[PDB]
Amino acid sequence: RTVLCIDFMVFTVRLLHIFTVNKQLGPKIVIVSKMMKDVFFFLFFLGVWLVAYGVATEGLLRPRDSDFPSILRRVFYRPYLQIFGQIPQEDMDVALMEHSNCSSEPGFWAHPPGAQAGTCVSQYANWLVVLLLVIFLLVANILLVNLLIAMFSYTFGKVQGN
Amino acid sequence: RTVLCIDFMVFTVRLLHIFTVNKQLGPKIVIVSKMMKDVFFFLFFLGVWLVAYGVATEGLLRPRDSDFPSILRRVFYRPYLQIFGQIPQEDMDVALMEHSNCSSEPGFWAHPPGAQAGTCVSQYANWLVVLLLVIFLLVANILLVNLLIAMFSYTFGKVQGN
Repeated sequence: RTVLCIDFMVFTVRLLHIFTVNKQLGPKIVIVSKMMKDVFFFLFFLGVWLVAYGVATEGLLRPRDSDFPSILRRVFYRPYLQIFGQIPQEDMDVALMEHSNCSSEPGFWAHPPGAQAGTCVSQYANWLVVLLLVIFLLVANILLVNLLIAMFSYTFGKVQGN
Repeated sequence: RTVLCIDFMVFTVRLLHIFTVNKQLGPKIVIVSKMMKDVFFFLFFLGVWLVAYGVATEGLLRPRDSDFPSILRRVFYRPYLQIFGQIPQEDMDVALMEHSNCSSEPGFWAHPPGAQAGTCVSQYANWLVVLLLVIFLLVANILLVNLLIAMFSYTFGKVQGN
């Protein structure tokens, strides 16, 4: 079943190959393949920034459910969804959490209500976590996206006639 | 009543036709009609991608409320709203659901809290569902939208003087 599901996609994306003959869609379908270098540059920059920000935030929060899939999720998947308006403030800001003694280690700890956000996080430098969120939003949602728009415009104008 | 409601819209969009005489709005109203080819290319690409992604995700999740309107909703309408920041993670990620035996078929199943998300979904390859969501967001929210922006800029610059 799983294989066939993916197989369906591979069939559907062949419709484009069918419509290259069309006099209106085809000249645009052939330009779409010229944007892959810009897409790859965007992916490289976004991956570097995601690694840096996610590892820094995971180190600052110190969740007590440090399973490997959970670490990968909170390092890559959760910051990735913030580019699309999914910002779980209650899972990163201790001012929005309930302060309680959830661990025997010294310090102050809070309980985030998220299911995969760790059962207990540290309150030490949470202002730095908030500042990192602000900088991440600025760099990713504003700078990288508009830069990719500019690169797409330049490439489209360059490769139209060819 | 229903007809008249739609009728109201058909009247209101005639205000533009009234203001073509104006020396400021008119030259832009006549350029707006030149972007329909770009809009149609965007719609074609988005429709192909929506069909592929929605059918793949519906096949992977295997909801137990497989009514035809529900299938159409979860295949077209729900992925469409994710382009505008409406991402129901709790209805697609089994890590955010409650694991329970909601079906007699062999395997593991989870209960999504959504009202039209199916009463029971499969846990088999949910990582593939999450990866498909990531790829869908990348392709639709980032690539198609910025490509349409580039095409609009090119067309506007080309048809301004004419």
